[PDB]
Parts: sequence; structure tokens; C-alpha cells
Amino acid sequence: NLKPVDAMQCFDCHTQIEDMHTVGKHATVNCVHCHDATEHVETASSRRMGERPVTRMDLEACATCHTAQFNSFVEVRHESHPRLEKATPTSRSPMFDKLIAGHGFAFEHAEPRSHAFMLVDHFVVDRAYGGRFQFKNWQKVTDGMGAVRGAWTVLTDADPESSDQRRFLSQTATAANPVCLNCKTQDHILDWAYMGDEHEAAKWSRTSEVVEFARDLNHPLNCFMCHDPHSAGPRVVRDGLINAVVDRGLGTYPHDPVK
Amino acid sequence: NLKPVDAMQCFDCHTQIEDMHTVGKHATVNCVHCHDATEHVETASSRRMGERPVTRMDLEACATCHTAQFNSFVEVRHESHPRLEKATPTSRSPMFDKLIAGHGFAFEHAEPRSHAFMLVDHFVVDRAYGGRFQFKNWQKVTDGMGAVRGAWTVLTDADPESSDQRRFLSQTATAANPVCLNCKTQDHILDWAYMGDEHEAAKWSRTSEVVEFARDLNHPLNCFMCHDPHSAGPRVVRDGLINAVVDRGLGTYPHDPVKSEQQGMTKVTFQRGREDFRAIGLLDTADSNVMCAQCHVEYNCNPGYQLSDGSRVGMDDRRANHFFWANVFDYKEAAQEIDFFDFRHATTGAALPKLQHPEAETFWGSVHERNGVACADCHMPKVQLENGKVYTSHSQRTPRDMMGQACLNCHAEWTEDQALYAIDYIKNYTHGKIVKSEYWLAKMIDLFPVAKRAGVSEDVLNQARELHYDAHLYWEWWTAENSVGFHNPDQARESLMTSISKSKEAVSLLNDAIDAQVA
Amino acid sequence: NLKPVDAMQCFDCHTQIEDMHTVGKHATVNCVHCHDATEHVETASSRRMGERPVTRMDLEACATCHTAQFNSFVEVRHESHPRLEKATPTSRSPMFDKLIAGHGFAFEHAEPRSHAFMLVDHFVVDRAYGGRFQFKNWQKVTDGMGAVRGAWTVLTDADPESSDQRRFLSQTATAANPVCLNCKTQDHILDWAYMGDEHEAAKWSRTSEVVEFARDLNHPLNCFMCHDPHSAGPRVVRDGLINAVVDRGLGTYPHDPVKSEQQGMTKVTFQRGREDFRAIGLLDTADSNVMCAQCHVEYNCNPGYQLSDGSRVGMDDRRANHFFWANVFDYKEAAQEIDFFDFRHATTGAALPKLQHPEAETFWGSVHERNGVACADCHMPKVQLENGKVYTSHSQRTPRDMMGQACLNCHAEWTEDQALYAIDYIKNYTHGKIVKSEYWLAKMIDLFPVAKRAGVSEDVLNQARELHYDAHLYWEWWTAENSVGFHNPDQARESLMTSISKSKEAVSLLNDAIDAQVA
Ligand code: HEC
Ligand code: HEC
Ligand code: HEC
Ligand code: HEC
Ligand code: HEC
Ligand code: HEC
Ligand code: HEC
Ligand code: HEC
Ligand code: HEC
Ligand code: HEC
Ligand code: HEC
Ligand code: HEC
Ligand code: HEC
Ligand code: HEC
Ligand SMILES: O=N[O-]
Ligand SMILES: O=N[O-]
Ligand SMILES: [Ca+2]
Ligand SMILES: [Ca+2]
Ligand SMILES: [Ca+2]
Ligand SMILES: [Ca+2]
Ligand SMILES: [Ca+2]
Ligand code: NA
Repeated sequence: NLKPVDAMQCFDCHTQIEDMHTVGKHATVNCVHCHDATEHVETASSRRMGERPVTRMDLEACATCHTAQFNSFVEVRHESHPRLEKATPTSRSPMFDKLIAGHGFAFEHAEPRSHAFMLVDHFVVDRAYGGRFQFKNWQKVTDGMGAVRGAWTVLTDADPESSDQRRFLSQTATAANPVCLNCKTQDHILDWAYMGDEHEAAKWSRTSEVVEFARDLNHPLNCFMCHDPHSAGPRVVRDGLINAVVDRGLGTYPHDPVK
Repeated sequence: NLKPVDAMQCFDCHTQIEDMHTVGKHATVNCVHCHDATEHVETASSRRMGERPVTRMDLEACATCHTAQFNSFVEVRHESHPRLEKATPTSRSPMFDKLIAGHGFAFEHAEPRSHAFMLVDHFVVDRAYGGRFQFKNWQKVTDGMGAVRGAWTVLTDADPESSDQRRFLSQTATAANPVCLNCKTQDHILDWAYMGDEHEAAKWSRTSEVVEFARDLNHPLNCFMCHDPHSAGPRVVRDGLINAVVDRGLGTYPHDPVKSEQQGMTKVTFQRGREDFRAIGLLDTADSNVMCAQCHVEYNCNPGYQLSDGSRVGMDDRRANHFFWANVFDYKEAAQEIDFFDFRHATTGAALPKLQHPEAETFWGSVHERNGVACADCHMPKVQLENGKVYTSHSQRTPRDMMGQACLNCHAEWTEDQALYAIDYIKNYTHGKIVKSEYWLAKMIDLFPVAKRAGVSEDVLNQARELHYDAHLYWEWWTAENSVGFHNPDQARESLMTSISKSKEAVSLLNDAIDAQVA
Repeated sequence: NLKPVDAMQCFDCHTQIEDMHTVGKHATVNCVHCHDATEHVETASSRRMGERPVTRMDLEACATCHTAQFNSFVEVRHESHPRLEKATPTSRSPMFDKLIAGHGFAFEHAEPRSHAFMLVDHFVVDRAYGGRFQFKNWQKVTDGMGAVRGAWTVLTDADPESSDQRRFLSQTATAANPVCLNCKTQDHILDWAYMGDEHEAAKWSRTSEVVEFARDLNHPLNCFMCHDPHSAGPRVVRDGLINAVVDRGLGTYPHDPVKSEQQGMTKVTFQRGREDFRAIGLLDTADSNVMCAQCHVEYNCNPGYQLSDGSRVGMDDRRANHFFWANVFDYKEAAQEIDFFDFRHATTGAALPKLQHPEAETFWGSVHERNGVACADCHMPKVQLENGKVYTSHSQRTPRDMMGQACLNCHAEWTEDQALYAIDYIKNYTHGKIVKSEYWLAKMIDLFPVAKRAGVSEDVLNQARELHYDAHLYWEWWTAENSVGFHNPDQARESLMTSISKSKEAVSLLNDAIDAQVA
């Protein structure tokens, strides 16, 4: 059973968090729901992290108090046809192969399906990782809950001993790169500097070995991508969006300054 | 927005709560979710309450973090026909008026409907408060969420300026008393001493003015009736049940000492000053049989009379709040044990028991109960989801609505139609015997005036009255009990055959006696 | 093909029709659609009819230009169970035979079915014509369009050679009389003087031989019963209703003089020679409450007896065609006003009223009626079409078949299931009280033979008989009325509780009196 920690102790060093957490609708939600910080508290200073606390990125961290939202999220819409190639006469772009020739999407571009599968679909699509990653078998394609629990619970890696992008299957491509993952997961939110710029504090960046990065990532569309875990208030986390709206001053509605 | 309080400061004076809260699955749930204790904390000592802190009893206090359970609970089953009188040819007891004559249930006894409505239905039924309380208008009958938000949001009081029980409509009764409310709400959980005994710290007791008590209550079937708010662990709160199981040593399963020990109850008492005040029963396991038995039992919750001498047993008597905790074949002995009956039949003059929905005591010893099946398995099963986090449905309803989860997962050999057919075979058979039992009770009853007027002796009439007690018990158990025999078909069959046997015996006695007077 | 006639020539002698026809929405509809007047025109003067012109009464006269209304009208609702006897445990009045004993309804009283069948059902019911008229075979019962085409297309007469009312089957009665037909057809609209009084120009009257009258009638619920054929404007034609509203000054809404003035009726009389003959009631608005009240009312349409002295009141008396136009609580006074009762109970000897389907008088004062809702809003709503010309459904049936239009457009807060649930709550509750009312009436009734045979005094029996009148009225209103309380739930509840109160009073009176004689 979870045991609450003294948030005041955290707040001594985490003023930003204090300001957000104490005011919003998660003011009663103890840190222990998402962080295991005991060794961190023992070793940190005001300015140095010490041992890194564990932070839960799994969506089930939110599901214990928000089961309805979680269950609604992970539902699979079976009517949303899976792995359905767009470059066919009965889909969106009958002449796509001729028109896109020269681009990696020629190797495969399926219609989207339910959000639960976003990370696993990114990993297994033929254009992404040379066919390196596959569902463990063809039954696993149904398993939205499983994918949500973690990509690596339902996928395999053709060669755990190498980290290079290469073709394992002939008609694949290796288009995936670290930036892609920012629209599939935010498991890396504490390990990726704004925009993926090189940064001494970031394990991952735009120039990382994407196969290594992939193996560190588990969950699709984290609940906290739209909801600050501390304030519970609405937000975005995606760097590129913040860059457009704020850094470049274009606004949330570039056509409408008032809105 | 809620602001958390320093629970550790609370715990300097609340070690009992500390020991429950810090250990269970609510250790991280701050007191502010359910208590407003700011002025309390300013004024209390460890030996003096100071200002009374506010405790939330509303179900929404739990819905914030447990919406799926809340929403499943408050769902209205529209197919559970509302305000459907049982004393009609198409319901449970076609001859109920004749058989129950002299009891308040003659004024109205509807079939149960969804749990959301339990407190409002208790308030508005014609037998309870003389028609004092009514829905604000006939539209409000649909409003289960409103009822849950609070009774007084959907009801009116015909006379806010008086608090006496009286008839506002001609064909009503005023049977409600404070004990009733314990099976409708536990909003009064901090204001009611164990068993409703008089107590210095209790605002309400068995002897309170029930109309006044009613006005202070709002919510049905509080979530905390089955779940301790501090530990989150399984419990009961109903005093009568704790009294039977623990105080009287009967156990959770009177017919099975082993199961009673494995699935037991620990009585926990809370004091006011130095005196015991209230109690709960912590369960060894999340045992729905015992949770549901807080209400779905045969009970006293009313005044009555002594079998020994006919004298009145009033609400002030402990016997007015009593769980018999006895199966049908042990009930008469149980009632003799406390020297109690409910009413005298208006026609026969027999002292009779009034039975109420003895599901728990009926389920004992049944094939399902012996196989470790519990109420929740059929009536509030786990939800089955293609993709999702499992939770327990809190929509307590007939398994017909969820047969896959309620029956067919266990009965792999059956289709849904086969399972339904098996239920219907029992219910159909049981109902036939209920109807026959009523036919023979009615036949006996109708002979009483004839016998009396023919000059049949009191000795003979009393012999017949003794038969009536048994004929009644062995019948009414089954019109009271909601499964129409499904919970225990062999017991229903034996009981109903016994009723008929007793009635037949009385019919013969009376007919022979009348004929002798003629002759 | 129809050839139009010169209507202007008609109008040289028919100024009354001219003034209606030239102004309304049938100004362009030539007389030839409904009248064959060729020989009439050849032989008439303004003061002498000459040859009688033929007037079409068949509904197809209107269907030619109004097929959608016609087709909606003639639709058969198969879910409205046919020939379903009310005196059964699963219908409206489980104890009707005991309670109604002495009245002709004991021979048969079925639930209503679709309007198409009203005339044929009137003809073939066991209580009406001694079994004289029957469907040609049991297949014809389905044939609503055939019934509308004409009764005698689907029925047979057991003896075309006699015209007396007699029993052809053993367990029938001969209650039918000419007044009945006015709520089944208006084929006789030109052959029947106002109120069915004797009149030189009337072929038919209250005193006619009903079998002869029957043979001349064909069509049910003529379209012109609600719509003047000449102006197309809203009206009533039923004499009894015009008599209550206008002649007796009661108004269209007796309980609301303002609404009565806004939604009133103008009596228009038509003469034969110099004498008033027939009348219609032109409505200020297309008010379905009053249109439907042509038939869905409590009425006299039968002989009976005087309350004052017990003497016979025959069909020749004006009282044999009477709309009481009174709610349940005003009815007894209304009946005293005309010094009338229907029958003496076969067991109790009490003078009793016979009540019939008082929907109009029940709906008065109800929440819906007070909010300006009318029968048509729930029972014949406008059709909702994704693309099309709106028209009014003429299929008068339960709103359960069209809940979106009948209820949910107004009750936006409800789903269909919620709305149905609200209806069922009322009906279930009301039915329970009907059943209880019957239980207590039956209990009283059964004491009469016992009391009589015990030598209870006539004074006491008469006191009980006076109670019986009231106990009966306050019960039977609700088995007669078709909504099972929905049209006015609070009134139903008060009435039924009153019935029970009265029966209980009589039961006590009689039991005490019997016991005194013994003891
Ligand atoms: C220990 C229970 C608990 C946990 C764990 C939890 N929440 Fe909450 N959350 C709450 C409570 C309590 C509220 C306030 C409910 C209310 O008052 O409406 C809330 C409110 C919210 C709101 C509404 C905020 C607003 O301003 O309207 C959002 C969004 C939310 N939580 C998201 C999340 C996310 C995403 C997670 C996982 C990172 C999470 N919660 C985890 C308890 C919890
Ligand atoms: C008589 C048993 C049986 C039958 C019938 C059956 N399956 Fe299977 N199926 C299996 C087994 C065993 C596996 C392998 C399970 C494993 O090893 O993980 C499997 C595997 C599969 C796979 C994965 C194949 C792959 O290449 O990885 C799919 C998809 C599947 N089944 C679908 C179906 C479908 C759809 C049907 C009905 C048309 C069907 N199965 C009928 C037993 C069966
Ligand atoms: C700006 C956010 C964003 C980025 C970055 C991103 N995607 Fe996507 N991706 C989406 C969205 C939104 C969809 C669903 C809509 C669609 O497919 O049109 C999607 C769908 C997909 C799918 C499922 C449909 C398909 O095309 O087969 C795959 C696979 C995928 N992305 C792979 C990738 C790869 C590989 C990269 C990096 C080269 C990438 N994504 C980068 C937003 C993103
Ligand atoms: C200085 C000691 C003290 C402190 C600190 C304290 N309490 Fe209490 N509390 C009491 C006493 C004494 C009573 C009354 C016990 C009795 O009836 O004998 C009481 C009673 C209560 C009750 C029951 C009231 C009732 O209706 O009977 C609640 C609930 C409660 N406290 C909550 C809290 C909360 C929550 C906190 C921390 C926010 C808190 N208390 C802090 C002393 C304290
Ligand atoms: C601030 C959020 C919150 C509030 C408010 C809340 N709960 Fe909980 N509850 C939790 C959390 C967190 C858990 C543990 C979830 C887990 O880890 O499985 C829990 C667990 C439970 C359990 C499971 C306990 C067990 O031992 O299996 C029950 C039952 C429960 N809560 C009932 C309630 C009741 C009843 C209320 C209202 C009196 C309530 N909760 C209010 C957050 C809350
Ligand atoms: C031991 C718990 C318990 C007590 C005490 C209790 N009830 Fe109930 N009551 C129930 C249960 C369980 C049901 C649902 C099952 C049923 O109606 O058979 C119910 C149903 C009802 C209903 C709805 C059905 C009906 O009979 O119309 C009403 C009204 C009601 N009770 C009124 C009362 C009154 C009045 C009292 C006190 C005289 C009372 N209850 C005391 C357990 C209880
Ligand atoms: C009549 C007793 C009873 C009532 C009242 C009750 N529950 Fe439960 N609750 C149960 C049972 C039984 C379980 C399942 C226990 C098991 O099988 O482990 C349960 C389980 C739970 C759980 C654990 C997670 C799950 O779904 O299994 C939570 C949280 C919970 N209930 C919340 C609530 C809420 C919130 C309310 C008020 C809306 C409520 N309960 C009222 C009996 C009850
Ligand atoms: C093995 C499955 C099973 C168990 C366990 C079970 N019931 Fe039932 N119960 C039924 C069935 C079947 C019915 C009849 C439902 C029907 O015909 O729709 C029923 C009927 C009921 C009803 C009336 C429901 C209705 O809408 O007519 C109530 C109340 C009830 N049970 C309570 C309980 C209680 C309380 C327990 C535990 C003491 C219990 N049941 C255990 C199967 C079960
Ligand atoms: C030759 C065609 C024709 C015949 C036959 C006919 N109608 Fe009409 N009716 C009309 C026309 C045209 C209107 C006016 C349509 C409009 O302009 O709205 C009308 C309008 C009506 C209206 C609407 C009146 C109003 O004021 O709103 C009613 C009601 C009506 N007719 C009833 C009948 C009845 C009843 C019959 C049979 C006795 C009948 N009609 C026969 C053509 C006909
Ligand atoms: C094999 C041919 C056949 C079968 C099958 C059949 N019928 Fe008939 N039915 C007839 C005939 C022929 C008549 C008499 C027709 C006539 O003489 O007008 C008749 C007459 C009837 C009658 C009138 C009976 C009467 O006494 O007036 C009814 C009602 C009827 N059928 C209903 C049904 C029903 C319902 C079914 C199916 C359960 C059925 N029929 C099956 C041929 C059949
Ligand atoms: C004031 C109008 C009116 C009069 C006059 C009238 N009825 Fe009716 N009748 C109705 C209405 C309205 C219904 C449908 C509602 C109902 O049956 O409750 C009906 C229904 C019927 C039915 C079908 C249901 C049943 O009772 O079997 C028959 C048959 C019937 N009447 C026969 C008669 C007889 C015979 C007479 C004369 C003794 C008569 N009616 C006089 C209005 C009338
Ligand atoms: C019991 C009274 C009644 C009867 C009989 C009747 N109607 Fe109507 N009729 C109505 C009502 C009510 C309306 C709608 C009036 C309103 O709301 O404006 C109506 C409307 C109409 C209209 C106007 C257009 C429309 O649909 O709104 C026509 C045309 C019409 N009826 C034709 C007929 C026909 C043809 C018949 C015979 C099949 C018939 N009516 C019988 C009551 C009646
Ligand atoms: C506010 C809507 C409403 C109004 C207005 C209304 N009724 Fe009803 N009526 C109902 C409902 C609901 C029933 C019950 C139908 C059911 O349970 O299927 C009913 C039942 C009936 C029935 C029996 C129908 C059946 O098939 O059982 C008749 C006849 C009837 N009403 C006539 C009328 C008359 C005549 C008027 C105007 C004086 C009227 N109603 C006004 C709602 C209405
Ligand atoms: C034309 C609008 C309209 C129609 C159609 C309508 N209602 Fe109503 N209904 C009302 C209004 C207005 C009220 C009173 C609302 C208030 O004052 O709170 C009401 C009240 C009620 C009530 C409460 C009655 C009481 O006595 O307290 C019920 C039940 C009801 N409606 C059900 C229905 C049903 C079921 C239908 C369809 C058969 C129906 N209504 C159709 C407008 C309508
Ligand atoms: O009346 N509830 O047992
Ligand atoms: O029998 N029709 O009132
Ligand atoms: Ca899709
Ligand atoms: Ca029910
Ligand atoms: Ca009892
Ligand atoms: Ca009907
Ligand atoms: Ca009458
Ligand atoms: Na009898």
C-alpha cells in the first residue's frame, strides 16, 4: 500500500511545483502516486539532483482515481480498420505510390487506428525501423490494453544485440528518428531537452540512436500530455507546438489575435 | 479547490483512526475529502471535542476518485417496475390483503426498485409517514441521481410546522420509526448510538420523533456502509447485524463454524468521552454475503407484542431493533427466544410474525452458498472489458441483465436461454406453491368468522390460531423473500408445503368444529 | 367521374350552408363530393324538400382529398389486444363480476381497441344485442378497413326476419339502445333529432327499435364528427355534449370560465320546416379536448331508475341521453340533480351508478390540462418528417407508439425509457389502489348475505347500501377510465382512498351488526 510522503519537504526545493500543486485540483494528491523520491531526498541539494527519483509515466498512475477516463481512453474501436494501407484503390490515395515515389511513405502508410496503439504502430510500421520491431505474434494486434501497459509487453526486437537502424525485411525503410516519438509518447519528458537540442541533462536528443531511444519507451499518449500532473490544469507538453505558439509568437490561433 | 490538512496533527488525538488510515489503501487520501475540521482543530483538546467537525456523508465524496463505482451504483434500472403493489393478481402476493390484514403493509407494499431510490421510497410509501412526504411532482420519480444528491431535493413535506406522525391522506399508516432508517441511509452514523439505545452523545435513537429524524437524512446506501472510509477495507456498519454476528455469538455463517471463522467480523467500537457509542464490523474478506445482509434480512424494526402475555413491546425496547439471523425453520424458535410477535390478524385474532426480505438467511445452505458463491457474484459482478481496467459493477440488480458475467462464466455448459430457463423453472414452481399456500391460508381465514359466529369454542379457535402462526410463517417467508425460491429452491418447497399442511390442518379443525355446532 | 353541380343554385335555398361553405377552406369543394341532389333540385322549392337528396356519410368521401388522415385513422394497432375481457385477473378489474353484479356489463366488457372497429364491436359484444350480430367468421376480426367500409360488410344478423331485441346465445344481454350509436357513428346525423327526442322529421329516436336502427348504420367515427363538412372548421356533433356545454351553460371547461370563453362552442341549429331539428357545436379553436369528449365521457345512454322513489326511467325520458359533464367528486351531486341511478346491485341491493370512460372529466384540472395540453398532443400528434408536408396523425392510440412526438418534444429532460417509467409509476400505483378498492368492496359485498341472513335490520342494510353507492363510484370511475390514473394521478389517488374508506366503514358497520345478532 502507498504511504504518503511529506510534500513540504519536496516544496523546500521545488518552488515551481509548490506553486502549481498547492493551488490546483491535485493539492490533495500526494507525490507518492507518481514519484518514488526517498533516495533523491537523501542526496539532493537545492541545485543538484542527487539520485534521480523514479517518476511513473504509465497511464495507470492516473487510472486509480480516474478509471472512467482511463477506460474510455484505452477502448479499441474495432470498426477503425487496422493496418489498412492508404495506397490502395479502396482507401484514401489510390495513386499514392506513383505520387510519393522517392519518399519513405511508399513503404507503408496505413490509416490511423485507436490511440492505444500509437507507439506500437509507430514501432512496427514498415517504413520506420526496417522491420526490426514486430508484434510478438499476430494475435497481439488486438491488445490495446496491452499496448497501453507497455509496447515491449507486446512487441519483439529482431536483434537486441545491435542498435543501428537497418533493414531486417527487404521492403522496409528506416525513417524513424527521435523526433517522431514526441507524438507517440512522452515517457521521455524528463530525458529530452526542449526541441531535442543537445543538452548535458538529456539522455536523448534529435541526434540519438533511435533504436536505443525506442527501447526506453513504453506508453502511448500519456494522460499528462494534456493535463499538468501537479495542478491538474490544461496544458500541452509538445516542444514544437510551444515553439510555434510562444517562441515564434504566432499564437494559439494565428488567424485570430483576439481568440 | 480542496486544501489538504495536516493529518499528523489529527493523529495526535485520533490514534484509532491513525491505525486504520496509515495502513490501508486510503493512506494517501487526505481528511479534507470528507471532513471540515478547521474550527475543531482550533478548539479541541485530546479530551474535549471543541467545535464539532463536519463529516461528509454524501456519495459524491467518494465519486471524485471512484466515478465508475458511483456511476454504476446510481444507474436506474427502468425495467424494475416502480411503485408496483405486491397485493395484486399479477405480482408476488395475490391474496396479501386477506392474509396480512391487521398489519401496516396492507396500506402499501411495492416491489423493490433500484437502490438509488431507497430513502425516498421509504419516505413516500403509503404505510410509512401518513402521506406526509411526497415527490415534489410525479416527474421526480425517475430521478435516481437527484435522490442520491438528497431526498429533500426531490420530496416535499406536507407540514413543515409539525413533527408528529399523522395521516395526511386517508388510506395511509404511520409505521415508520427511526430503526427503519438504518437500512435506508447511514447519514446518521455519528448521531446514533449502537442499536439506537439512549445515549448522551446520540442526537437520534429508537425513541426519537421519526419525522424530525427524517428531515436530517438525505442520502441512500452510503458508500461507506460496506467500505471503511479510513482503511478502505471491507466492513459492515449496521448495528443489528453486528449484534447478531458478534454480540450474540452467532457468527457470519451460523450453519458453518468453519466459514464463520474464515470469513468473520471484528467489532470495533468508538467512544464518546469514556463511553462506548457506536460500532462497526470489519470483515476478514470482502464478503458480499455479509455486506448485503446489513439490509436484506428478516428483522424487527418496529414495536410489537409478547407471545407470552400479549403486552406491548415498544420502540424503547431493544427488541424493536433486532436481526433474527435465523433461517425459516429456526425463525419461530428465534422469535420465542425474544418473546415477540408483530401483529394480531384482523380476522383470525392469531398472533403472527411479519417477515421481511430474508435473502441472507435463505441463501444459507443453498447449493451456491455451499460452493462459496456470494450475492455480488450474481448481482454486482466484475465488469468484463475487451480493453480496460477491471472494476466491480455497483449496479445491484437481477443477473438477467448481465448473464455472461453473473452466470455463464461459471455455467459454461449453458446458453443464456438455458440459464434463464433454469431460473424460471424454480420461480414458476415456487410461485405456484406460494399461490397454493395463499389459497389454503385464505380458506382457513374465511372459516374464522363462520366458526366464531357458530359458537365454536375459544379452545378450538386458539388451536387454529396456533396453526395460523406456522401456516403464515412458512408462506410469508417466500413472498417477503425476493428470489421467488431461486436462492434456495429446496427450502422454499419444504416451507411452502409445510404452510399448506398447516392451513389444511386448521381448515379441517374449523370445518369439523363448525359442523359439530350445527350438529 | 364526378361532375360538379351549380352550388350557387343550391345556395338560393341554402343560405345557412352558403354562409359556412363560401367562407371556410372547403369553398372550392363542390357539393357533388358528398351529395347527390339531382332529383332534389328538380323537385324542391325553398319551402318544400321534394325528393330527398342523398348525403354520403362514408369516410372515403373525405379520403379522396385527405388520404393521409384517412389512412392514419384506419390503421389497426395490433398491439391493442382485442376482445380482452376486463373482468379477469390480468386485466383492469379482477373482481368486476362481483362488484358489477346486476348490471349488463357482467355479460362482457372488453378493453377498447382501435377506432376502426367501434361500430362493429358495439354490434357484436355479448352485452348489446343478445348475440344477434356476429362477425361473418373469425377472420373478419382483423379487418379494420372493411369495418370502415361498412359494418354489414363484415357482420351477419342471426335473424334478418325479426327486429326485436332478444337472446340468441344464452349468456348475452340486450343492453343496446339507439343512444349508444351516437358514440359509434353519425351516419344517422340527418335522421335523428337533437337528443333523440321524438320529432316528425326524425326516422330514429331514443325509442326506436335498436335492431332496425342498427341495420341502417355502417361507418365508424365519421370524419365529420370533428370537422364541419361545409366550412372544414372544428366542431362537435354529439347532442349530449352540446347539451351539457351550451344548453345547461356548463361551458367547455366547467372548472375554468376563462378557458371556457377562449375555447368555447357555438350551437348551430338546423330546421326541418319551421321546427328546430338537429344541432352542431362550432368550436372557437381546434380543441381536441372537446372533440374527444363527444365520446370519452361518463354518460347516460340507457334506462335506469330514480334515486328518489326507485321508479323506472325509460329511453323515452331525456335522462336516457345525458352527459353528466362532472368530475368524480361532483358526479354524485350531478346524478342527484337528475334523480337517477343505473342499477341495483344483485347482492347488496344498493342503488348504484354505472360509470363509463370518463377521460374528459378526469383530465380536467390535471397538470397537463392546466398547462394547455390536449388529448391530441399525446394521442394524435403532428407527424415529424425529415422532408415533407406536415399533417396530423389520426391514429388515436397510446403515446407509447410515438413517444418522441407525444412526450419527448415537450419533456426534453427525459429519455423515452424515463418517460415510460414515469407513466408506469402512476399506472402501477393507481392499479394497486384499484385492486385494494375492489378487495374492500368485495369484502363488504360478501357481508350482505351474511348480515341479511343473520337478521340485521333494514335500517343498517340501508346505511351500508348508502356507503356502497360511494364506495362504488370512487372505485369504478377508475376501472372505467382508460389511463389507469395517468390523466389525473392525484385525483385517482384521492378517489380510490375514498372508496376504500367507504368500504371499510361499511365492513365495520355490517360485521358489528352481524356480531350483535349472534350476541
Ligand atoms: C489519488 C487520486 C488521484 C490521482 C492519482 C490523480 N488524480 Fe486527478 N484528480 C483527483 C481529484 C480528487 C481531483 C479533483 C476532482 C474534482 O474536484 O472535480 C482531480 C482532478 C483532475 C482533473 C480535473 C482538473 C480541473 O481543473 O478541472 C484532471 C484533468 C485530472 N485530475 C487528471 C489527472 C491525471 C492526468 C492524473 C495522472 C497523471 C491524475 N489526475 C491522477 C485525484 C487524483
Ligand atoms: C482449434 C484451436 C484454434 C482454432 C479453431 C483457431 N485458432 Fe487461432 N490459434 C490457435 C493457436 C494454438 C494459436 C497459437 C497460439 C500461440 O502459440 O500463441 C493461434 C494463433 C492465431 C493467430 C496468430 C497467428 C500468427 O501467425 O501469429 C491468429 C490471428 C488467430 N489464431 C486467429 C484465429 C481465427 C481468426 C480463428 C477463427 C477463423 C482461429 N484463430 C481459430 C488455435 C486456434
Ligand atoms: C507532430 C506529431 C507527429 C510526428 C512528429 C509523428 N507523427 Fe506519426 N502520427 C501522428 C498523428 C496525428 C497520426 C494519426 C493521423 C494519421 O495517421 O494521419 C500518426 C500516425 C502514425 C502512424 C499510423 C498510420 C500510418 O502512417 O501507418 C505511424 C506508423 C506513424 N505515425 C509513424 C511515424 C513516424 C515513423 C514518425 C517519424 C518519422 C512519426 N510518425 C512522427 C503524429 C505524428
Ligand atoms: C487536540 C486533539 C484533537 C485534534 C488535533 C483533532 N481532534 Fe478530532 N476530535 C477530538 C476529540 C476529543 C473528539 C471527540 C471525541 C469524543 O467524542 O469523545 C474529536 C472528534 C472528531 C470527529 C468526530 C466528530 C463527531 O461527529 O462525533 C471527527 C470526524 C474528527 N475529530 C476529525 C478530526 C480531524 C480530521 C482532525 C485533523 C484535521 C482532528 N479531528 C484533530 C480531538 C482532536
Ligand atoms: C482522493 C481520492 C479518493 C477518495 C476521495 C476516495 N478514495 Fe477510495 N481509494 C483511493 C485510492 C488511491 C485507492 C487505492 C487504489 C489502488 O491502489 O488500488 C482507493 C481504494 C479504495 C477501495 C479499495 C480498497 C481495498 O482494500 O481494496 C475502496 C473500497 C475505496 N477506495 C472506497 C472509497 C470510498 C467508499 C470512498 C468515499 C468514502 C473513497 N474511496 C474515497 C482514492 C480515493
Ligand atoms: C434490516 C433492513 C431494513 C429495515 C430495518 C427496513 N427496511 Fe425497508 N427495505 C429493506 C430491503 C432490503 C428492501 C428491498 C427488498 C424488498 O422490498 O423486499 C426494503 C424495501 C422497502 C421499501 C420499498 C418496497 C415497499 O415495501 O414498498 C419501502 C417503502 C420500505 N422498505 C420501507 C420501510 C419501512 C417503513 C421501514 C421501518 C418500518 C423499513 N423499510 C425498514 C430493508 C429494510
Ligand atoms: C452493499 C456493499 C457496498 C456498497 C454500499 C458499496 N460497495 Fe464498493 N464494493 C463492494 C463490493 C462487494 C466490492 C468488490 C469486493 C471484491 O470482490 O473484492 C466493492 C469494490 C469497490 C471498490 C474497489 C474496486 C472495484 O471496483 O473492485 C471501490 C473503489 C468501491 N467499491 C467503491 C464504492 C463506492 C464509490 C461506493 C458508493 C457509490 C461503493 N463502493 C459502495 C460493495 C459495496
Ligand atoms: C447464484 C446467483 C445468486 C446469488 C449468489 C444471489 N442471488 Fe439474488 N437472485 C438470483 C436470481 C437468479 C434472482 C431472480 C432474478 C430474476 O428472476 O430476474 C435473484 C433475485 C434477487 C433479488 C430480486 C431481484 C429482482 O429484480 O427481482 C434480490 C433483492 C436478491 N436476489 C438479493 C440477493 C442477496 C442479498 C444475495 C446474497 C445474500 C443474493 N441475492 C445472492 C441469483 C442470485
Ligand atoms: C375535393 C377535395 C376535398 C374533399 C372531398 C374534402 N376536402 Fe377537406 N380540404 C380540401 C382542401 C383543398 C382544403 C384546404 C387545404 C388548405 O388550403 O390548407 C381542405 C381542408 C380541410 C381541413 C382543414 C380545415 C382548416 O380550417 O384548417 C379539414 C379538417 C378538412 N378539409 C376535412 C375534410 C373532411 C372531414 C372531408 C370529408 C367530409 C373533406 N375534408 C373532404 C379538400 C377536400
Ligand atoms: C392449410 C391451410 C390453412 C392453414 C395452414 C391455416 N388456415 Fe386458417 N383457415 C383456412 C381455411 C380454408 C379457413 C376457412 C376459410 C373460409 O371458409 O372462409 C380458415 C379459417 C381460419 C379462421 C376463421 C375460423 C372461424 O372459425 O371462422 C381463422 C381465425 C384462421 N383460419 C386462422 C388461422 C391461423 C392463425 C393459422 C395458423 C395457426 C391458420 N389459420 C392456418 C386455411 C388454413
Ligand atoms: C358517450 C359516448 C358513448 C356511448 C353513448 C356509448 N359508448 Fe361504448 N364506448 C365509448 C368509448 C369512448 C369507448 C372506448 C373506451 C372504453 O371502452 O373504455 C366505448 C367502447 C365500447 C365497446 C368496446 C369495449 C367493451 O366495453 O367491450 C363496446 C362493445 C361498447 N362501447 C358498447 C356500447 C353500448 C352497448 C352502448 C349503449 C349501451 C354504448 N357503447 C354507448 C363511448 C360510448
Ligand atoms: C375525433 C375528432 C377528429 C376526427 C373524427 C377526425 N379528425 Fe381530422 N383532425 C382532428 C384534429 C384534432 C386535427 C388537428 C387540428 C389542429 O391541431 O389544428 C385534425 C386535422 C385534420 C386536417 C387538417 C390537416 C392536418 O392533418 O392537420 C384534415 C384534412 C383532417 N383532420 C381530416 C380528417 C379526416 C379525412 C377524417 C376522417 C378519416 C378526420 N379528419 C377525422 C380531429 C379529428
Ligand atoms: C399529457 C399526455 C396525455 C393527454 C393530454 C391525454 N392522454 Fe390519454 N393517455 C396518456 C397516457 C400516458 C396513457 C396511458 C397509455 C399507456 O400506458 O400505453 C393514456 C391512455 C389513454 C387511453 C387508453 C389508451 C390505451 O391504449 O391504453 C385513452 C382512451 C385515452 N388516454 C384518452 C384520452 C383523452 C380522451 C384525452 C383528452 C380528454 C387524453 N387521453 C389526454 C396520455 C395522455
Ligand atoms: C405539450 C407539452 C407536454 C406534453 C406533450 C407532455 N408533457 Fe408532461 N408535462 C408538461 C408540463 C408543462 C408539466 C408540468 C411541468 C411543471 O410544472 O413542473 C408536465 C408534467 C408531467 C408529469 C408530472 C405530472 C404531475 O401530476 O406531477 C408527468 C408524469 C408527465 N408530464 C409525463 C408526460 C408524459 C409521459 C408525456 C407523453 C405521454 C407528457 N408528459 C407529455 C408538458 C408536456
Ligand atoms: O420494509 N422494508 O423491510
Ligand atoms: O360502452 N361504451 O361506453
Ligand atoms: Ca481510422
Ligand atoms: Ca424490483
Ligand atoms: Ca420481521
Ligand atoms: Ca386498448
Ligand atoms: Ca354512466
Ligand atoms: Na369468499
